[PDB]
Amino acid sequence: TLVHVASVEKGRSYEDFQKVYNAIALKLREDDEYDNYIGYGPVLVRLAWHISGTWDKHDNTGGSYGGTYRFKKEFNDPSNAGLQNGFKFLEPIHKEFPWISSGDLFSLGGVTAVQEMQGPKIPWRCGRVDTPEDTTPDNGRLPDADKDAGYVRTFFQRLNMNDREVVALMGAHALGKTHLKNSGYEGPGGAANNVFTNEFYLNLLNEDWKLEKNDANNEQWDSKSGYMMLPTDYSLIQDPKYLSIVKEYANDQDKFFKDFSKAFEKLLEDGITFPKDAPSPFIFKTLEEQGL
Ligand code: HEM
Ligand SMILES: COc1cccnc1
Repeated sequence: TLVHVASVEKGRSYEDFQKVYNAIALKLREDDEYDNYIGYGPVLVRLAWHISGTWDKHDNTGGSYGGTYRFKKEFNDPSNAGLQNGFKFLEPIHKEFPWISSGDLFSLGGVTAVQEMQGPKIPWRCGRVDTPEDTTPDNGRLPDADKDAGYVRTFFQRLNMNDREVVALMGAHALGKTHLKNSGYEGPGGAANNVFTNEFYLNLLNEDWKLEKNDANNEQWDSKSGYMMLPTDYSLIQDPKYLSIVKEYANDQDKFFKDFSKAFEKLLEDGITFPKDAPSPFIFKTLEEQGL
């Protein structure tokens, strides 16, 4: 087991990171046409998850700390198809704030996106340090979408996530959409796909889903409303343990927000050792809270 100790970017404090947050949030507002006016919020959330979701608790390989998504092996992972859009978005931010590490920038992008899309506050800690190209994890550590509940459950044990954490994290599938050219799946999970809500769970329970083949010859569940669920999403209502939690979140927006916030921060921090005297986690104000 590798140790990665958080090391604060020299001399930086809350105000420095709130500036980076603000720069990301302002660009999110400005660049509003992307993906047929969905905007960049969803892809930034997905980027933060995929740079973290390479982690393996068994040896502390992968994970957000090293910022290794900047390297071509990872950038070109077929599981990461489409995330180049998020990376391109963050490039001018990194150029303006060259002092922030890549892992800190990619994870902060995800936090900023969730909060700006009216999601829960997600406490965030700085101190990821860029690591060399040879620390880049091999492709194939991110999950397949064509599998069942047992696959999902086992997969997430490698990220030290339990059933409640898994179900809560999957609620992010209310955001953005699947794109046939990226993943071989097509369509959004709901109507409000750039505002963070518990719609994923309501739609799983309330829509009439039909198992169909899309134009890439992959099965997905489709509703008459024009929504879709991946087999892995649908597995959350097939498995009785997942189903109970899906119902809980469909019936309690606040509980979903609180549980998502904890699991998402945990996901973004897996593999990182925080010194006892590290700064407390930062809670950034949204543009709206700042009157910006
Ligand atoms: C079983 C686990 C998961 C599977 C199999 C999976 C699979 C997928 C697939 C196939 C796409 C479509 C990519 C594209 O075509 O552009 C997608 C999109 C997305 N995923 Fe997941 N995902 C999983 C878990 C998660 C988690 C844990 C999060 C974050 C907390 C997340 C956040 C998102 C977001 C925000 C999008 C939309 C991206 C965009 O609109 O550009 N996913 N996911
Ligand atoms: C955003 O990715 C999605 C959308 C709908 C269902 N599953 C995943």
